[PDB]
Amino acid sequence: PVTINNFNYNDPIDNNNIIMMEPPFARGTGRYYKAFKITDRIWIIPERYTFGYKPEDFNKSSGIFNRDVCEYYDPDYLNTNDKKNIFLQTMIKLFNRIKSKPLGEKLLEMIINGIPYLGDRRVPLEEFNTNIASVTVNKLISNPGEVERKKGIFANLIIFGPGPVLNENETIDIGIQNHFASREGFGGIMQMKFCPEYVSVFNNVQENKGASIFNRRGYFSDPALILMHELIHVLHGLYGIKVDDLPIVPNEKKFFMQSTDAIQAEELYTFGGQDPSIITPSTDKSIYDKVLQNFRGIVDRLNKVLVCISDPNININIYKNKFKDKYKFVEDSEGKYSIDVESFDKLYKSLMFGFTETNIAENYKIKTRASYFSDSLPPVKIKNLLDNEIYTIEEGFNISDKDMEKEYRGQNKAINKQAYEEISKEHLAVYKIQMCKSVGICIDVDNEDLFFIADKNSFSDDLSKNERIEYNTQSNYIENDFPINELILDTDLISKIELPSENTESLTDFNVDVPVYEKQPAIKKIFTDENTIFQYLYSQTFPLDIRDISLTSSFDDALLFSNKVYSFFSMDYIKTANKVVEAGLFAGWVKQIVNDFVIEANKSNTMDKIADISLIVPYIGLALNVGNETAKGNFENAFEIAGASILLEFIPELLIPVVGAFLLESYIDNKNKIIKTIDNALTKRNEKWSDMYGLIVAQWLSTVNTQFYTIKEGMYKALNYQAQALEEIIKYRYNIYSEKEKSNINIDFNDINSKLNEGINQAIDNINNFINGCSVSYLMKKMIPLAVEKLLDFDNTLKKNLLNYIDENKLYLIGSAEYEKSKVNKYLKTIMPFDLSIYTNDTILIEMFNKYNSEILNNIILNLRYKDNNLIDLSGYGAKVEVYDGVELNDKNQFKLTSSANSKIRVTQNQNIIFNSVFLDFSVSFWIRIPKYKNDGIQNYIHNEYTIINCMKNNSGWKISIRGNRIIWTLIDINGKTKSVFFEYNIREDISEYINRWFFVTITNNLNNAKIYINGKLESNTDIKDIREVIANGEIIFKLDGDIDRTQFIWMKYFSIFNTELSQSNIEERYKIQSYSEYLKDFWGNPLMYNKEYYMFNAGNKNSYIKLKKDSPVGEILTRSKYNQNSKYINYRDLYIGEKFIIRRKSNSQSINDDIVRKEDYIYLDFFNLNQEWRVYTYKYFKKEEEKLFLAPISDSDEFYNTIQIKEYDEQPTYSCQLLFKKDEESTDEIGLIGIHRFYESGIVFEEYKDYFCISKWYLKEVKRKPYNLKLGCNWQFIPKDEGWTE
Ligand SMILES: [Ca+2]
Ligand SMILES: [Ca+2]
Ligand SMILES: [Zn+2]
Repeated sequence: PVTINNFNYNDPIDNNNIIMMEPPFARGTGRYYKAFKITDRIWIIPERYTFGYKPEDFNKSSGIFNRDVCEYYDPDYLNTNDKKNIFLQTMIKLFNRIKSKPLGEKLLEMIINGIPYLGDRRVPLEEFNTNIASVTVNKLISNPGEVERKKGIFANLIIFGPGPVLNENETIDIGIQNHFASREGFGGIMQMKFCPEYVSVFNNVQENKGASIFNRRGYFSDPALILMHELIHVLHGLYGIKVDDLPIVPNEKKFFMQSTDAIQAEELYTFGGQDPSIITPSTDKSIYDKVLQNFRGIVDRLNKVLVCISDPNININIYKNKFKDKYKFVEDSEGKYSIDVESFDKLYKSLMFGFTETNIAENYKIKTRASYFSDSLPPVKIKNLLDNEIYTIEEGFNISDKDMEKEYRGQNKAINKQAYEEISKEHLAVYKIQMCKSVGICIDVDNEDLFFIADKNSFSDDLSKNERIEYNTQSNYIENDFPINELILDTDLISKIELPSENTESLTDFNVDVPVYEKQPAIKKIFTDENTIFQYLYSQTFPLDIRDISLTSSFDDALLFSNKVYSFFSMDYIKTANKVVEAGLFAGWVKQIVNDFVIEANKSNTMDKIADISLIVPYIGLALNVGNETAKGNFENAFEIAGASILLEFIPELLIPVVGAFLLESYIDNKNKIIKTIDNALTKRNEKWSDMYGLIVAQWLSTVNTQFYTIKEGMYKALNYQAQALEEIIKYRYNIYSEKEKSNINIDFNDINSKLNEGINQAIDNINNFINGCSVSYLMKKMIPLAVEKLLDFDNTLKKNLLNYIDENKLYLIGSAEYEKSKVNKYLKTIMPFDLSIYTNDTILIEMFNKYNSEILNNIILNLRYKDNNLIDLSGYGAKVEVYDGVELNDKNQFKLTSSANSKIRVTQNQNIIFNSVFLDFSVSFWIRIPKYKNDGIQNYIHNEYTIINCMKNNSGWKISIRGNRIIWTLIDINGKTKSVFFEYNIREDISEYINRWFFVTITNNLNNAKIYINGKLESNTDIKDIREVIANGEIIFKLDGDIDRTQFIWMKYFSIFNTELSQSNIEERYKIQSYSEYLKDFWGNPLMYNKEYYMFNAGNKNSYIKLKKDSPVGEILTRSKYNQNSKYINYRDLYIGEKFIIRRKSNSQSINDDIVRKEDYIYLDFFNLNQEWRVYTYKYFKKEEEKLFLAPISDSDEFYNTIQIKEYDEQPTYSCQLLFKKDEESTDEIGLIGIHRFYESGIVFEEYKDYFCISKWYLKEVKRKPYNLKLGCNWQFIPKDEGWTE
C-alpha cells in the first residue's frame, strides 16, 4: 500500500519529512527550499519553478515559450504562505485520488520503489557512487541563516509548482556531462513543474460538447489524470527507459504547416490510444533494443559491484536485492544475475503500454482528448478542488451524487459551470502566423489551426537494410498493447523487497547541466497571396464594432468590406437572409430563413450513387477552398474525378523503402538447420510485409489523417460562422423595430439558436463520416498499393533467392529439395491482407476502417467513365486507359466498338491490388446494345463467335465474347482449363426485349460458380470448382475480334469491375441506379428526343400499330407485318410501320431544332400525313369512359384538348411511358390516358370488332396499382430508325 503523509505549510522543519532542500539545479548554491515528503522518495516544494527562467518571463509578454500552447501567465501564483499551503493540500488530495484505485496505487508504488541506480555511465562497473546530482540531493540541518551543516538523501521525485506558464506541466530529468542516467538504464532523480488549478480544455471532433454551439463547448481536464500523465514520464525516467530515438518532426517548408517541437516516441507511448501507431514497428523495435541493451549493462554491473566508495554505510546486498527486483532480473542459486527475456518483455510492455494516460483515463472514468495531435484550447481555472461538492477523491468532477457520472458531465464546460472560471485573455499568449498578401491585408492564424504534417525524416528506413537468415533467426513483433487487467491483478509487479533508508552522505559534486529557456516571438509574419482555408474562414467573420452585415457569395467582396460576410450556401439562402420586411412579416421571415439554413446545412447528406459515391458534402469546396482550389467549378464533379486527394492541402512524399535482401546462412551436411533456415526466411518475409504496413499506417496517421482532421475542424468553424452571421442579421433587423412593434413580434431567440445548432450537429455528423471515408480512401488507394508494389518486388527477389538456395543445397537435402521448392512457391504466393486492427486498437479508427470495408462500392477496382471526350478510370486506383481513334464516345457514357482495327480500348490495370489468389472472387458489370442480325447474313451471325473484351496474362484470364444472339463469359486457369457460362436471347420473338436494345449485364465469380445476371435477374450458372488459379489483372483489350462482318458493331456503357462477388441484391440496386434518369427513353433505351421521328409501340398490344384511317380523323389499330423470308432461325414483327410521330415542345418558342424529353413535360404529339404535320387531339365533351382520339391538321379549337403531359408511373426501370390529357397544365382535372380500345362494329355488310387509338379514364386508377402493370394499353414506346435494326 501507499501512505500519503499529512502536513501544513507552516509546520516546523524536522529534518526528516519536512526539510530545507538544495534542489539539483541549484548547483549547491543560493537558497534552500522548504520541502515536504508526501510519500517515500517523493517530495513537494510549493514554490514556482525558476530554474532556467528569467524573472521577467513570469509576466505575460509579446513572446511565448511553446508554439503549440495557449499559455497562461500569472506571477502571483504561490506568492503567499496560504497559497503555498493550498498547493500542498491539493497535491495531497490528488495523490489520494490517484491511489484510490489499484492501477493508480500501483503507478505510485512502482515510482516509489523504482529508486535510481547508485551511479551512471561514468561510474566503474564495480562501484556504487552516490556522489552525483542524479542520485543524492542535500537537506540543510544547521540553524537558520547558516549552511554550516547538511545531510544527503536519496530521492525519486521532486514536484515543484509551475514555471512561467501555469498550464505547461513538465517532467524534467537530470543530465550531467551531456548524458542522462534516466535515458541509459540507471534512472535518476526526476523533477516536475505542475499546477493543479489551471487545467487544459479539449473537445472531440467526432462528437459534440453537449451539442450547443452558442454555449460553452469542450471539456476541462481532471488534474489527477494530468498528474498521472506526468507520473508516467517520471516512471520512465526512474527505470532509465526514457530513451531518445527517431522522433516525429513536422514538415515546415510551407506556410500552412504547423510548427512544433520534435515529438519523441516516449511521449506518444505515454499518451497511449492511437498515438503509438504513429511510431513505426521499426522504431518500436529500435527503442526496445536500446532499453534491453541498457538493462544488459545494469545486470552486468550487479554481477560486478563490490563497493560504494562515496558512502561506507551503504549495504551492498540490500541494493543488489532491490535493483534485481526493480529490473526483474533473475539470479541462480549462486547469486549470478541475468536477464530473463520473458520478465523483461512483461516489464517493458507494462511501463510503455500498460501505464498510459489513455488506459488510466478509461480505468478512472475520466474523459480526455482523443489524441496527442488535436487542437489545443485555452485553459480554465478550477474554482476549488478542495471543495468536495465540486471534486472528490473517489470520482473527481464526475460525481454520481450530483448526477454527473454519466457522459462525463462533471467535466463538460456547458454543464458544470460552477466548477470553473474562464481565464482573462489578457494573460494568455498564443503563437500566431500572420499571413500577409504582397500589398497589404494580413490575417492572424493561430499556429494550432494549421495542418500538422510529419516530415519524411520522421520515419525509419530500417526495412531497407539486409537480414541474415539462420536456423536460429526468429520473428520480432512488439505489440503496443498490454492487458490493463493483468497489470491491475499482477501479483509480482509491485515490489515486496525492502526499500533502502534515504539518508546518505551529503552530495559534494554538484556538477549538472541546467536547461536555459527563453521566449520567442509570438507572431511570425509570412507572405502569401493564396486564398486557402484560413482566408476563406476569415472572410466569414466580421469585426466586433460592426452590427449591420449582409451575406454575399463573393469571397473577394467579403474580404474587402467589413459589412460583407461570405457564405457558401445557396444564392436563394443568401438573398432571403438579406431581405428586409415589415414588423408584421418578421416572424414569418425568421421562420423562413432559419428553416432555409437547416435545409442548406442538411445538403451534407447528398448522395451521388450514379457516380458510385454514396456520400458527398457538395459545399465543402465553397466553404474552405482547401486543397486544390476546391472552391472553383463544381466540387461534386471534381471529387468524382480525383477523389479524396483534392481536399488535401499537401500530397505527402511517402517513405516506402526497397526491402533489403536476405542472406541465407549455409549449413553444409546439416539437413535440419537448412530447412529451418528456409522456414525462418519465410516467416521473416511476413514480418517485412507487416512492418511495411505499419510504416504506412504511421505515415497516414501523421501526414494524411491530420490534414483531414483540420478540415473537419474547419467545417465546424465554417458552419458556426454561418449561424453566427444569420444570428447577427436577425438581431439587427429585429432591433430596428420600436419597442411597441417588438412587443407584438412573436420571436423566440432560444428556439432559433436551437434550430440552428441542431442543423449544424446533423451537418457535422455527415461531414465527419464523409471526411473519414475520404481519409481511409486515400490510405487504401493512394498509399497501401505503393507498399504492395515494393513488397511484391521483394517477394520475387526473395523467391529466386530461396529456390536457388534449395538448389545449392540440393544434395544436403536429398529427396526433399522438391517438397520445399513448392513450399516456397505456395508461400510467397498468398500475400498478407492489410488489417488496420493489427496496427492499432483505437475504436474510432477501427470503426472507420470496418465501415469503409462494408461499403460494396469500395470494392470497385475499375470504373470507366466519360470525361472531356475521353474514357478514364474513376475507381481511384489509376488504371491507364488508352482509347484509340476508332472508338466513338458521347457524353451519355456510351462507347461504340466497330469492325475497324483502330476501334479499340487498352486498359492497363493496377498490379498492386489484392485481386488474385485464395479462390477467384470478382464481378464485372456493364450495359450493352447489340444490333439485330442481317436477315441475309443469319448463317454467319449464328456461326461466327467473336471476342469483344479480352483480359489475358500468360495464357490465363477471362474474356467476354459473342456468337450471334449469345453473349459468353470464359475463364482460363493457369493450366489451360476452360469454363464458360452464357446468356442467349431468343431471335424468334415477335418483339424482343433484348435485340438492339440496351440491357444490363453482370457476371460474378466465386470459388464455386460463375453467374450471369441480366437486368438484375440471374439467368445462367456454371459450376467452376475444378478451375484453378485464374490471373485476372492483365491488360484489358476492348475490341471486336473474330470473323465479323464489316458492319458489325457493339455499344457499351458503364463498364466496371469489382474485386468481390456482388449479391443479387447489389446487382438489382446497381441496375435501378444506372437505369435512372429525369428523361424518358425510346424503344432502344436511348434518351427520348423532341423533333425526332418515331413509330409508336404499345406494350399492351405488341403486334399492333396505329394508322390514320382513310375515311375518318381517327387512328385505326392494325396488325404488324412480319419477317417474310424462309429462315428457320428468325422471326420478328416489323417495327418501322404505321404513322411517323414526332414530339413537339409546348413551352418556350426556342423553335424546333431538337431536345431531350423529360418526365412531366407538356407536349404536342404530332405525325406526318404526307407533306403536312398533323396533331393528336381529344374532343373535350365526351361523357363515356373512353373515346377515339381525333387526328387532324394543326389548329386551335376550343372543342379539343391539344396538350399532353408525358408521364412515368412505373417506379421500376422501363422504356415505356404514358401520355396524359389534363384540362390544362395548372388544373388537377385529368381527362384520361392515351391507349387502345376495342369497339364493336355491325354494318349492312360487315360485322366485327376493331381497335382504335383512344383516351380512357379507366387507366387513371390502373397505373397506380403495385406492382406496375406493364401490360396496360396505356404503356407506349417510341421507335426511331436505327442502324442496329434493319427489316
Ligand atoms: Ca508503434
Ligand atoms: Ca467582410
Ligand atoms: Zn507528456
